[PDB]
Amino acid sequence: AQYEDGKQYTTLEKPVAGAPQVLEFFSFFCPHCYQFEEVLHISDNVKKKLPEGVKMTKYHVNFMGGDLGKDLTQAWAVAMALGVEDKVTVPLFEGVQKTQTIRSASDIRDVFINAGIKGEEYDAAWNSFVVKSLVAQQEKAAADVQLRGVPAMFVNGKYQLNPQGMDTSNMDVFVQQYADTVKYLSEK
Ligand SMILES: Cc1cc(Oc2ccc(CC(=O)N3CCOCC3)cc2)ccc1C#N
Repeated sequence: AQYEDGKQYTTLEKPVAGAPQVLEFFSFFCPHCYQFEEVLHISDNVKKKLPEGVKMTKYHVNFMGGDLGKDLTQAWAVAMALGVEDKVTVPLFEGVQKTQTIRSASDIRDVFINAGIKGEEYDAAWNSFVVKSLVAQQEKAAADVQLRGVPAMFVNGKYQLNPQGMDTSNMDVFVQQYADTVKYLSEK
């Protein structure tokens, strides 16, 4: 077969029922995740190869960065609750990994203020039980797959992308192989 278990993807031994159709995990501390966002735009290119309106879900993880890692999972919940993911993803990645200006929850909040989220609006969300629920959802989804590494993408709770088994001499070719694999898996 052109697509083979163990090559472009692996099959979960314990599939996860009722999972999101396309589920990505990342950390703002994760170096390949930085590439996946700013250099490769993996999520956008996957979406462009899937049918219109299909659910893509993207969740932050706790297991990198200690205290701040957990603050970032909560901030991602705020971003999802307010719908401002596209406004804060790049400045959070660059503040953690490029300028290293994010050292505290207050620095995370500054990114949202600078992106135009009002202070009262950010603080109300940060402390909301709706956001507590979104944090729990992010934790539960990672726990469902005993997630120990990012970037990770899961398709229908059954298949895990294997980018290590793709060619990376050409960055566009890699993105295309990755997106085409998600499409193939989604059609299984
Ligand atoms: C073109 C390109 C390809 C890449 O392939 C990748 C190689 C490995 C991973 C997995 C990984 O790192 N994990 C998962 C579990 O273990 C802990 C961390 C992801 C992508 C990476 C970067 C770039 C660029 N630019």
